[PDB]
Amino acid sequence: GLRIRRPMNAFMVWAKDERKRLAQQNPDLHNAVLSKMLGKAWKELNTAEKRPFVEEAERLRVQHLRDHPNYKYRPR
DNA sequence: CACTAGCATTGTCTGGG
DNA sequence: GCCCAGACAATGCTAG
Repeated sequence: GLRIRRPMNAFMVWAKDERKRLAQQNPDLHNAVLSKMLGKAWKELNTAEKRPFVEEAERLRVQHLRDHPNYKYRPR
């Protein structure tokens, strides 16, 4: 199989569909601009709106420990 | 034809101080 | 065990 990647955090879990939606609504905007828009929109969400994505990121974090128990993040 | 780095974001994590 | 500076998770075009 392929290399093991980091699990997605709450913002990244949410950004998957939202980036797609923004891209389709604004097909002239590059991903850098979309990212700036996504950052602001994520910050605008209230706690209740963020909750499912926060919860799903934690599930992904725990599952990553199960599927890849000896994984160690080694940046450079 | 094929590859590669860069861009931007939030949140999590690293090594070394 | 916090600080510092930064990598890297997804995305997909741009351009070399």
